[PDB]
Amino acid sequence: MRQATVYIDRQALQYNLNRVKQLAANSKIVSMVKANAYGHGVKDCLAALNASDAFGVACLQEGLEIRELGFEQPVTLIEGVFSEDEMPVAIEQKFECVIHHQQQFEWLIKHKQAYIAQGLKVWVKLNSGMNRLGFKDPEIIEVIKTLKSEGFTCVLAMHFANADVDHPLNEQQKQQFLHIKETCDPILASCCNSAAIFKWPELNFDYVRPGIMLYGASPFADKTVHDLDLKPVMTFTAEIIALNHIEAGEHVGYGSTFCAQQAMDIAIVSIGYGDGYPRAYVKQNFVAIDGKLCPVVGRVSMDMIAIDVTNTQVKLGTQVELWGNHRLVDDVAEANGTIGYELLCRLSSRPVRQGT
Amino acid sequence: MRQATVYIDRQALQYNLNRVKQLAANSKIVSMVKANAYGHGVKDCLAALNASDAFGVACLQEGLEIRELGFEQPVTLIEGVFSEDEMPVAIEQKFECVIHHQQQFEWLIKHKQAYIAQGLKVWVKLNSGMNRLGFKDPEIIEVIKTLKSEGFTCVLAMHFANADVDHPLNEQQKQQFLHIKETCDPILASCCNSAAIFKWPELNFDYVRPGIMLYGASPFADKTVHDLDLKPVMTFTAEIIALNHIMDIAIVSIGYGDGYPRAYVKQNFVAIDGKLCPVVGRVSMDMIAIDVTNTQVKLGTQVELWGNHRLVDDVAEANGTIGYELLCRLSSRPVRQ
Repeated sequence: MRQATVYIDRQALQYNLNRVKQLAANSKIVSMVKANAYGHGVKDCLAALNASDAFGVACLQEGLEIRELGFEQPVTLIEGVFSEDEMPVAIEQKFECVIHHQQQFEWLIKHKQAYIAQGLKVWVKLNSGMNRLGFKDPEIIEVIKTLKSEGFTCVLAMHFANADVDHPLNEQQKQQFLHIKETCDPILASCCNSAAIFKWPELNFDYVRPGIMLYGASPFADKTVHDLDLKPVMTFTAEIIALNHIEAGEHVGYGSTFCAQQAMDIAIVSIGYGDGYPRAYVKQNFVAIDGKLCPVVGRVSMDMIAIDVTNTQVKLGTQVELWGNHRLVDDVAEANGTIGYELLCRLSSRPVRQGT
Repeated sequence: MRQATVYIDRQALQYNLNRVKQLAANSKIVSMVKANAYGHGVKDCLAALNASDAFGVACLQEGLEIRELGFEQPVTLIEGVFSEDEMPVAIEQKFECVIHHQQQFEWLIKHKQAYIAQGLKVWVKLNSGMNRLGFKDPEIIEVIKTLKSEGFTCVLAMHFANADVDHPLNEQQKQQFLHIKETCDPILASCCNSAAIFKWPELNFDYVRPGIMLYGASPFADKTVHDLDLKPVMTFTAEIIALNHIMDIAIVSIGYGDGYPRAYVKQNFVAIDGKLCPVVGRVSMDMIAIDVTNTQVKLGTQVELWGNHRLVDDVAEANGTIGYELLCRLSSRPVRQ
């Protein structure tokens, strides 16, 4: 059979979760497992992340998947509910809801007795500048005041727009968050994503929300996972399916975008964009084979790529790493003009998934 | 429930398959349905493409899926088999194999009695300068003349590297192909992909192999599906989940976690009720933002990410790639209607 495989290392997941604990020692952890655990597979990741205090998801359906798999941890719906009829289900399954706008506020008050009797906190989202989701200052203060007076236990929640770099909007957001915290204390609070866990332990408060770092990929353009002491969780592999010796001046692939400047050995590998390996590169990309790095040559097709193996001993069937511990997913991303998060999330169903 | 939806228009599939019949009037059609029908879902495309003479796939698993869905059309494994132990299954399921290198030729000869007795053609792939898979000239002639001698029925097969453009390697590939066919005649022949179907009817021969055109996306960077008279098959949608007055901004329930592409080289757009609206700021994992200043919307309004009104090739061009890739790299999260 064609070999295209996605391996998920459970020990690395445990290790990176433990890194969160080391960096945010006095906070509960909301492990962000949305988008099928950032493409790593919930079935394969939840057990490894079972020491989490909570799991964070993008929608009710992701939360129902967690429950169906047998997991009883608190789950936070990080965008809240999209329709009122989700409220009874959320309450029954013990899913705490983010609220970010008036509509959800009205639905929550409507279901307040059952929601409160289930012991569920409400996460009240601040828009401090991103202008995506949330209540603005000062409206958020009245919302919180009202929820408290209605009998709710609240969590003040914000997300940083640019925690991954040095940016002036980070200070505007920190100060907006502390103003609201001060104004609404006593209150639980949560604002650290992976980047903020590394940079701002003073903002840990009661709950941190790591995502990308759990998966052993970097929240920072200028730091490797080795710099951060994280372990890559996913290895994405395929195999050599053809070998070809070509002469100077011969082209390779669709588009004939690559011309051989000397004679060379080419291997064809059984992966392409139909597996979720990215097509369009803005700098040279490499794969990892036999302890070496080999350049990807010419265009990536739906089902196949070509690599220059002139300098590397290979055979038919030789295993080729597209990313993992030897070719880092964030280096592949950078060559593709994007970020690791996206590569991890846009794999197709064609590769076989294997837990390790 | 969060709304993110993939719709597949069966009538559009049928229309486009008919465009193939119009442009390649006398050939059998191998509909290319690799990669889960270029992302469209084999369950929802094989029926619509049932009039296809054959289906083409990337691997044995994809062909097994076709049979599991109840389809008995001939299937061509377009890269052949990857391990020898695939051969008894290919034979049993009546999958024709490409052979492109010596290893596969050896495994085929080893299973000749059963393969021939099953009535299965062998598609012998020529490498004429694309430099991906294939036997070279003159080595391919030997392979073919041996297979004929063993009683196999052959198809001479080739793929164009640059059929989408004007390019001299197209002529080199053509002339090599014709030379090999002449030497090995009479012989069944196949070389046209979507671009080739549009451009070179003289090279249709016995089997044409439409892929992208079936789905109503363009094989040509410089031509729209309207120019080509193809109907978009996939509509990809989500809904407005929040509205903010800053401009009026709508937040939409799609992101790169759904397969909506993140990184753009120029301004992208969505369509709402047929009207283009700009995407603003960055695409996150679960959400995008759109400028609705000129456009009357509500919470819950359905937003077209691509389909008939925002063309997938336009989105792809803004993302620095081609439609094929976008169709292929959707996540499991959106509901397939």
